[PDB]
Amino acid sequence: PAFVNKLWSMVNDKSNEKFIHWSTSGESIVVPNRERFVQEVLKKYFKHSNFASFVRQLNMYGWHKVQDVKSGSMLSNNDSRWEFENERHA
Amino acid sequence: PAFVNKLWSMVNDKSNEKFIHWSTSGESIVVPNRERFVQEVLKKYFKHSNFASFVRQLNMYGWHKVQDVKSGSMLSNNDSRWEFENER
Repeated sequence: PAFVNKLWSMVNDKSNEKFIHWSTSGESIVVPNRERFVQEVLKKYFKHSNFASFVRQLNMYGWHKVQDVKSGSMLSNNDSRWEFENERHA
Repeated sequence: PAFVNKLWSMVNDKSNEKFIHWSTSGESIVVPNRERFVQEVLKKYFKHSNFASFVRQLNMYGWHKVQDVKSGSMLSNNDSRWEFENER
């Protein structure tokens, strides 16, 4: 698939480090800030695509959003931070 | 507002993938088959409603049908395939 070569050309090019990168721990792909990623990287590789479109593709290739961790007494989660894990590597 | 929540609860739920989904290429909402969408998904999320009614609501919230692409020597268009784009 063309998607695949594009995903990797994106994630494994360290120049995109501040917007999407392999997590430090675990085996996952982290997007620290959804909006900034969409603005700065997504369109560079997937012209005229949006976040939901991107995520639907990731899903077709086995990548799924990691279960929310609820923090502190507010049980908060930064909705703009997304982490994706592959079903073949739990 | 009630419409909007139903709209997204429908489009962004993976289980509805065969009947309605974000476009692979582009930033649009695709209904590959109108009739199957109406029978299987629409009449589940929007009881007592219909396609036309749904489209008019989409239109009021900024979503419009994407221009028809005429294909091949027959200048054909699949009338049951609908794709909607937001005016932005």
